[PDB]
Formats: sequence, structure tokens, C-alpha cells
Amino acid sequence: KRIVLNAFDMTCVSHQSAGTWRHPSSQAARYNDLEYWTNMAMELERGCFDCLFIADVVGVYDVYRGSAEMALRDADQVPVNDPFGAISAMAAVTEHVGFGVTAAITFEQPYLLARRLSTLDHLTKGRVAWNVVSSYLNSAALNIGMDQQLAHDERYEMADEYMEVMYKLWEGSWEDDAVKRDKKSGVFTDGSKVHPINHQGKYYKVPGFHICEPSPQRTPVIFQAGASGRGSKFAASNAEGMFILTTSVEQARQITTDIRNQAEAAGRSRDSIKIFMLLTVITGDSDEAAEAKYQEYLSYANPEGMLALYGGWTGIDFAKLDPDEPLQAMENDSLRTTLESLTHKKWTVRDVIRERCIGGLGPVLVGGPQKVADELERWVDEGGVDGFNLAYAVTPGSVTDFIDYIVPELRKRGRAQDSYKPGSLRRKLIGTNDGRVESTHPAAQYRDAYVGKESVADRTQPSPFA
Repeated sequence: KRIVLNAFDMTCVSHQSAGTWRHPSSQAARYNDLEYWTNMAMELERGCFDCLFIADVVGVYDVYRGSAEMALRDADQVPVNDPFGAISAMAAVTEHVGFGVTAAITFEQPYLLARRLSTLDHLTKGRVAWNVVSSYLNSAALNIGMDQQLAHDERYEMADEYMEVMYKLWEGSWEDDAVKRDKKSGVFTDGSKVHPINHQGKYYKVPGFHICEPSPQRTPVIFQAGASGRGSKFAASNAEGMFILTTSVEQARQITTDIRNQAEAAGRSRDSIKIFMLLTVITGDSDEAAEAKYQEYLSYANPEGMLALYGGWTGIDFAKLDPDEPLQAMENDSLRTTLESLTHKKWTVRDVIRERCIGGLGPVLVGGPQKVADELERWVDEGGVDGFNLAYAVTPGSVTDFIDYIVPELRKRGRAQDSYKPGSLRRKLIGTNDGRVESTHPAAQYRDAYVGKESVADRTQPSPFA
């Protein structure tokens, strides 16, 4: 069973690690240079990585110390550029790697997001994934605006209808044989095979038809973050790739068993969702070299940068806490228990935060090729995940080191591909032969669902000019 390898990045400087952009090897500060992204995409194909997963936010981390100042000083997800920006340049110099693009449903109308994602599916020729998020950082709401007549109790009913609209536009609005592109007959599209979706739900009214012709995948690969409670049903119904945060192999066994139970509960197969976990790998020729590289990175750590990120991630303002108390005495159950699973307690909170300047809230794996490859196989086979969203401490070295030191060992163990399967990203990852959604995927119910329903031609009046 092949391990899926993804690079996790974001159009910003400090993503999952604080202060390590200061390292002489890091080009994190080039997030705003086109050459960083095109070099990254080409380097991913040298190692046959499946996908570049680009995160995004539109709010700032202003919880720690009550301001965004510490986040600005260590560039902790600010500044952040639009992750759609460099996709076409990266697709131009690559053939096979996919691009996961994060876009929130909170602020952008579905009709317009549908066109922006369809446009990327055209230009990349079927290599885009949509990471579906619901923005949560508070300054985004304040700076962009949210409609206050919407009950947040109903966010997932809202999110369901949002996706319904997207799936109708992408799958149902144009039939497969609408487009003719026929220079001799002069018919570009047959308007009797284009259909207004006539959507009118509780939250969205979209009467018209999609303004884009069918793209190679139609619906981009759906990526979603793992979630609990009500959000776990939303994720299990729609996700083709699910991005999870797990801190131990033991906890992963339950998370991935639960997700695949929820997939079946939604009418899908246990293997319909590919599960990717956050992981940071520091490696080298030996365990000793990997460890010295780890400590070298940590010497650049900015603990106040990781406290800004923690503040936004958990809501806890560490300026209210005590740096010298031991971890085991931390008040908050949820963070104390996750920090304890992440470290190997009697160390002060200060000592833990410094170590956590690499890895964020995800596990960190340090070792030479054997120890690293061993644990990667343990997460996949024992933990039940399908692969990894590999976060960086330094970039691009984190990806380059993985390719140089780990990929040859994974290939020798038969776990990593040494060439690409042809076709769309969905064909590569999910395996449908046409690169379209599985018939059990909720998008598939709009496929051909407007055949014989109202078309654009149905409204055409006579004309003396005809």
C-alpha cells in the first residue's frame, strides 16, 4: 500500500514553526517571490510527491498579549498572500504534482468561488484540490464582514447547502456533450444542454447556470480538515482527502477507524477518503546528524512567535500563564494533554514551548533514514492513515531532505512511487478511471441530474434575424 506524500506550505513566512525562518538555509521569507513557488513545485516532482497543500488564513493571530505584534515580529502567518496567486506558474513547469488550494466558504459567494476553482482546473489540466475551510480568526470577521442575521447554530446546514450549490454548478449545469467547439458548424456550445440549476435553499439563491465549461475533473478534489461532532458528518460526507491532527499512533488508530466508520455511515466506502496527518520530519544521514540539525534549528526558535500561533489555534493567551510551572501542572486539560503527548512531564512550560517552536501542534519525527522510515510505516499501517502533510521547519530543505534521505528508503521498502500514475489528481489519489467523483460521492447526484430539465434554449424567443 503506497504512502501518499504531500508538502504542507502556506503563502507566508512562519507556518507551523516559529523563528526557524532565521536559519541561513531557510527561504521562507521568499513566500512573496514567484521563483520560490516554481522551484518548490519542480522539486516536488523530482521526488514524485502527490500534492502541494497550500494553507491560508485571512485573519491574524492577536490573542497572545492581546495584539498581533508578536505575530508580526516573527511573521507568524502574517503577512499572508492569496494562495491562488502562484498556481498557474507552478503548473506551467510541472506535469503531475497536484495543488491543494485553501479557500473559505465564509466570505466568498459560491457562484464566484466555483468559477475561480474551475478556472484553475482548466489551467492546471485537472490537478487542483479544494481545501474547504470555515474561517475562524476573529479579525477576518471584523475586517471583511459577516451577516449577523445568520445563526451560528446553523453553520453546518449553511455549509451543506453551499456545497450543494457548488456541486450543481460543476456537475449538473452543463451536460458532457453540451460543448461542441465545432469551427465548421460554428456551434461552440449547444444551449439545450446547458441548464440553470434553479437552486433556492434556505441560505442561497442561485437560479442561473455555471459560467464555465466542464473542466477535466469537474469537481476539484475535495480536501477537508478532520472535525468532531456535527462537523465530523460534514467532513465524512464530502472529503476525498481528510487532513487530521494526531499526536500518537495509538490515538491515530481510533481517529482513522472513526472516520472510515463515518464514511460508511454516509453511504461511501472505508477507502473513499484518503487520510493525511500533519507531521514534521527532521532527518539526515544518521540519527546523530538528524538530532544535531534539530537542535541547530531550535537555536533559532522564537518562543513568543509560537505563543502567538498557540493563541490563535487554541484561544489561550499565554501572557496569563506561568513560564516556570511544570507542564504537568498546566490548568487547561486540552492543551496540557496534547503538549504532554507531543513531548518526551517535569519540564517547565517555558522549556516545552521552546521545543514546540518546531512542529506547532503536530508530531515531530527526528532520525536517520531507518528510524524515520520505520515510524512512517507505523503511522500508516498501525495508525491507519494514508499518508502525510509534511510541514517544514526550514524550506525548501525540509522537502529536499525528505526526497534525498527518506524517499529512497521508502521506495526500497515498496511504499513510495517512483513515477506518476497518468491522469487527473482525482485519478491519481482516489483512482476513479475518469477522474470524476465516485458514484457514492454527494457530488455525483447532480451528474446528469438536469438531463431533460429546463435548458437555456427553452427560453429562446423567435427572431427575424435568425
